[PDB]
Amino acid sequence: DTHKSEIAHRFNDLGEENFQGLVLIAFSQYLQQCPFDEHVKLVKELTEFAKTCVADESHAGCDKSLHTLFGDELCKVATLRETYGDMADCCEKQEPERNECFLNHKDDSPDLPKLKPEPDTLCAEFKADEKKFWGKYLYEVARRHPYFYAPELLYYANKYNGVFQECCQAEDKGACLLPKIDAMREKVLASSARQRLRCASIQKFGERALKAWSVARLSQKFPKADFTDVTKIVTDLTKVHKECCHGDLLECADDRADLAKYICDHQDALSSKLKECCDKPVLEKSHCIAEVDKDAVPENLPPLTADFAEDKEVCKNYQEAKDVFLGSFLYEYSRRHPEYAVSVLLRLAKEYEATLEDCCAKEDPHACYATVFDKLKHLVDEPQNLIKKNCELFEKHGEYGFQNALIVRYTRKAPQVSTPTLVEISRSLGKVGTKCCAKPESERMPCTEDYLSLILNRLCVLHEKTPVSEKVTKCCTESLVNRRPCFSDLTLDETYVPKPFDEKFFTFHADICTLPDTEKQIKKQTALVELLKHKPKATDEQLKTVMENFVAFVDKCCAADDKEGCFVLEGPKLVASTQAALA
Ligand SMILES: C[C@H](CO)OC[C@@H](C)OC[C@H](C)OC[C@@H](C)O
Ligand SMILES: C[C@H](CO)OC[C@@H](C)OC[C@H](C)OC[C@@H](C)O
Ligand SMILES: C[C@H](CO)OC[C@@H](C)OC[C@H](C)OC[C@@H](C)O
Repeated sequence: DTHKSEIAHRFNDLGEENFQGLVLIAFSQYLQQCPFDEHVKLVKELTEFAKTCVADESHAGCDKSLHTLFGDELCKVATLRETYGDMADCCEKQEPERNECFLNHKDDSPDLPKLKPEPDTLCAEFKADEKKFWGKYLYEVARRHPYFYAPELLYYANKYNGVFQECCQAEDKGACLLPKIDAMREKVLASSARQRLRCASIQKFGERALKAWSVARLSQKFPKADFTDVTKIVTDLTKVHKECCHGDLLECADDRADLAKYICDHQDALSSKLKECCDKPVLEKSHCIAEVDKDAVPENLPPLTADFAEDKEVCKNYQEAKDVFLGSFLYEYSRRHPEYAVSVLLRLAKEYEATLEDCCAKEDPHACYATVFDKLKHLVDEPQNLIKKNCELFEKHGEYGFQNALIVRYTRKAPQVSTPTLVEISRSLGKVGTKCCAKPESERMPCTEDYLSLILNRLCVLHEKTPVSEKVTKCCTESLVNRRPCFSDLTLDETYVPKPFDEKFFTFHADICTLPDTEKQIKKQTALVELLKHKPKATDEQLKTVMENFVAFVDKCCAADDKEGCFVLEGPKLVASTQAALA
C-alpha cells in the first residue's frame, strides 16, 4: 500500500541527484551498448514519474515495484532486439525471471573503446556542464563494469569532482589531471574486481559463501565487537550486496545508507576507528566505513585453545549446533589474527570442521582434537611459503620479469585458455608482487590472498562463459575458498595437445615501433604464451633465446630506413630462427 510506492519512497530517501545517478548506473549496466543520450532520456522519464508519485502516490502505476517499472522501461527500448538480440526474449517473462534473464546478458567483457583522457577536452566538458560531465563518467564506468558497486560509483564521482575543480583552473591541465586520473583508474578497477567477486560468490556459491567471508573480514576489522553484532552487520551487508548484484540499485543504496547509519549509531560497540567516518555525508561516510583500518586486538582475550582444544566439551558443542559453533570459531580466530588472510581463516575453519568430524566419532575424542592447532599449522605455513618464494622471485626479476615467469606457469597450467586472457590474467598476477611484497608483515598475507582471489575470480568469470579447461573448471567451481591453492597446485596440463606454431605472433608491421611500452610488452608476452602453447615443455634457455631474438629483431627493423620493408622482407628469418631454437 503506501510503501507500494517504492519509487516515491526511494526518491524521498535518496534525493533527486542520487536517485538519478543510480537509475543512470542501472540502465548503463543493463544496456551497455546504448549511448549516454538515450540513457539520460530514460533516467529523465523515470525521475519525472517518481516526482509524480511523490506528489501523489495513488497515481496510476506508482504502486508497481521499482524493479518492475525499471524492467518495463528496458523492454520499452525500440532498438532492444536490434542491439541486444536474445535479450529482448527476456521481456516475455514475469519478474523475477525477467530480471534474472536480463542479468544473464550483462557482459563482463564488453570490449568498448579505451577512454583516452584528453585533459583540455575533459576540462571544457567539465566547465560546460558539471552535472552532465559526471553523468557521462558514471555511464562510462558503469557500462564497462556492469557489476560495479553502484553507491561507491556515486562516491567516486563526488570525490573526483574536487580534482577537476582544482585541475581545470590550471594552465598546465594535463600535469595536474593525468596522475590523478591514473589513480582514479586504479581504485576503480580494484573496486570493480572486488564487487565482481562478491556477485560471483553469491551467484555460484550462495549468499552463505559471502557471509562466511564477511564474517572473517569484519571480525578482523572490529575485533572488539560481539559475534552477534558482526553477524547482524554481515547479514545486512550481504543483503546490500545481493541487491546491488541483482540490479536493485536504489534499494541497494537505500539499504547501505541505513547500514552506515547503524554502524555509526553503534560505533562504541564496534571500533574507535569509526569516529573519523561518522560526521561525514552519507556517500563518504559509507566509503570511509568500508575503508576503515582494523581496530587493535583487545587485551585479555583468552587463548583460542580454551574454547576449541582444551575444553572437554567441544564435541557436544559442535554436534549441538555445528554451524554456530564453526561460525563462532571463525569469529574468534579472525578477531585475534588480522595478519591472516580471510580465505586462510576460512580454510582454517574448514580444516577444524574436518578434524572434529573425524575426532568426535572416536572412542576418546579429546585426545584426538586437543592437538588440532598443530594440524592447522600447515594452512598458515603454505600461504607463507607461497609469499616467500614468489616475493623473492619478484624482487630478483622485477614486475615484467615476474609477469613473464607467471605467463610460463599459467600457460602450462591452463594451456587451452585464450592468449589474451592468459596475458591479462598473468600480468595482473604479477602486479600482486608490486602491490604486496613490500607491505608490512601483518599485511602481506591478507593483501596477497585478497588480490589472488580478485584475479582468479576474473579468470573464473571469463572461463565460465566459454569453458575450455576442465582443470580451470575444477578449480573455479569446486570451492571458493580453495581456489587459490587449487590453482597453485596445478602442474602442466598433461591432457593438452600442442597447437602448431602460430607465426602471425612473431611477425609485425612498422607501426609496432610506434606503440606505448605497455602494448609492446603485451606483444612480447603474447608471443611468449604462443611459444608455450606450441611447445609446453620448452626449456627456460630456449624461451630466453627466442625472446632475446624477438627483441633483437624488432630493434633491428625499428632502426631501419625502411621499417615496413625490413619487417616484411626479414620477418621470415625470425620465424625460422625461432623454430630452430625450439628443436
Ligand atoms: C543523468 C543526470 C545528468 O543529466 O544525472 C547524473 C548526475 C546527477 O550525477 C550524479 C552524481 C552523484 O554527480 C556527481 C556530483 C559531484 O555532482
Ligand atoms: C556501509 C559500508 C558498505 O560498503 O560498510 C562496509 C563495511 C562494513 O565493510 C566492507 C568490508 C570491506 O567487507 C567487504 C566483504 C564483505 O567482501
Ligand atoms: C553466519 C554463519 C554462522 O551463523 O557463519 C558462517 C559459517 C557457516 O562458517 C562456517 C565455515 C567457515 O564454513 C566454511 C565454508 C562456508 O567455506
